[PDB]
Amino acid sequence: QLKPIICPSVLASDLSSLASDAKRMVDAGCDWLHLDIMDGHFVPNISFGPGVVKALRGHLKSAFFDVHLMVSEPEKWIQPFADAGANSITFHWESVGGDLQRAAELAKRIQARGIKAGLAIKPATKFEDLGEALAGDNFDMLLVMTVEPGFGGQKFMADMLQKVRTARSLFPKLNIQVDGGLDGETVKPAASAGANVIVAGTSMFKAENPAALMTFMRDVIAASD
Amino acid sequence: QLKPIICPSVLASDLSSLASDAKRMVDAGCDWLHLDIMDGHFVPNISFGPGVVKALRGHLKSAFFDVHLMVSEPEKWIQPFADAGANSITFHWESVGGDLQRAAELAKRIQARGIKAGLAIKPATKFEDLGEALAGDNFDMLLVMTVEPGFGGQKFMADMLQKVRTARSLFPKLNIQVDGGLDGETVKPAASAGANVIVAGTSMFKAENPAALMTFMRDVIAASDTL
Ligand SMILES: [Cl-]
Ligand SMILES: [Cl-]
Ligand SMILES: [Cl-]
Ligand SMILES: [Zn+2]
Ligand SMILES: [Zn+2]
Repeated sequence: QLKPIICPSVLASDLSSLASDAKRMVDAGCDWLHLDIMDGHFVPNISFGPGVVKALRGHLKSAFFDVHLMVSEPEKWIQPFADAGANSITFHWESVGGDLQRAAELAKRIQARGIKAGLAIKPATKFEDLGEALAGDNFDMLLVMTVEPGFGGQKFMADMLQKVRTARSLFPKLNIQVDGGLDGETVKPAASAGANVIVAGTSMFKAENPAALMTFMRDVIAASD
Repeated sequence: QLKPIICPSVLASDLSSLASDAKRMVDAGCDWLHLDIMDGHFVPNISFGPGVVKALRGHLKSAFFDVHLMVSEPEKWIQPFADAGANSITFHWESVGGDLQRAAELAKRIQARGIKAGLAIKPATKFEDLGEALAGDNFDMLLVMTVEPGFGGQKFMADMLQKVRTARSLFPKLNIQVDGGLDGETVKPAASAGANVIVAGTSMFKAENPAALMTFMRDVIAASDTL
C-alpha cells in the first residue's frame, strides 16, 4: 500500500552548508531529501548540479535522494545524477515536449539504473494532457507542482489538487508527490486529495521541531488512506 | 602595476560544505575565490547559482568573489550575482555572439555596479576576435581557458598560452587570468607567457598546504618578469 513519505527540499537550507542541514533533516527522521536542479532556462534560476549531490552522498551514505530536474534537457542529466547517487529522478513533461514516447523512454532509462522515475507537471499543464503517460507502470511517481516551479516560499495553489484527485482515482497505488507551499496546514487538503509524498521547503527549515512536523504530516497522510 | 593573484576554484571543493572549504582557502591567504557558474547549456555541467554565492557571502564578508559566468545569457545574471556579492564578473565572448558592441555594453553595465568586468574565451575561439574589445578599456581582465570548460581535473592545454602571450604584449597592464589544469608545474609556463591571475581547482584542494602552494605560485609570477 501507499506509504507516507516526507521530503525536505534542501534548496530551502543554508546553501553553503548543505551537508550539515541535510544531516539535521536526516536526524529529524525525514524519508527523502528533495534536491531541486534548476538550469536557468527551464526556470529562471540556477540551483546546483550533480557535484553538489555527489558531495552530499559522500556525507549521507544511506539517505534517499529524490532529484527533481527543472531543466530543459533531462536526458543529459540522467547519467550524471545516477553517478552522483540519486535514488529517484523526476523530470518534467514540459521538458520532453509533452512527447509520450520521449517520456516513456526516459523513464525506462532511469529505471534501468535501479532508480525510481517520476514525471512532473507544472501548474498550467492540465492533467488530461498526460494522456496515457501514467499507464502501465511507466512511472513510479507523479509530481504535481502546487506552486510555479523555480522559487521557494510561494503560496500553495489548492486548485492544483484536482490533478492529484484525478490521478489518485485512476492509479490507486501510484506515489503522488506535491511540491510548493506545503506545511502543517496545507498537508491536510493535499493528503485528502490523495498525495502521499510531501516536499516541504521553507516550512521545514523554519520549523521549531522538524521531527514533530514530519511526524504530523505522515499521520495526516496515514489517516487519509 | 600587475599583482600576482591566486584564486582557488570552489567547484573543486566539497560543494556540500562550501563555506567551510572557502574559509580554509581564505585562511590560507587566497587573493580571490573563483566561482564557476555553469547552466548546463553553455557548458555541459551545472555547478551552482546566485543563492549559493549569496549564502557564501554571508559567511565570508571580506573575501573577493570572482564570478565566472559559463552561461548562455550572461545579461540575465548580472544583477543576481551583484546582489549575491560579486566583486568581479567574467562573461564569455561566445555567450554574447562574439559581438563587440554587446560585449562592451555588458562590461559597462557590470562596471556601473562597481564591479570589475572580465572577458573569457574558450579554447576554440581565436584570440584575434577580441582585439578591439580589450582595447576599449571596458574590461578589467581577460580569462583564457586552458581546458575545455565544464569540468575540473582536465589536462592543461599549453597551446592556449599563445593567446596569453599575445594579450600580454598588447595590454601590458591588463590582468590576464588562466583557468583549467593549473598546478605547481603548469603555473610556470603560464606565468612566463604573461598570466598574472591563476585559477587553481583540483591542485589547490588536494594540496597538503594550500597556503604554501599559493605563495609558490605568486613567487613564480613575480619571477616571470610578467610584473
Ligand atoms: Cl532557452
Ligand atoms: Cl544515459
Ligand atoms: Cl604570499
Ligand atoms: Zn522540487
Ligand atoms: Zn572559471
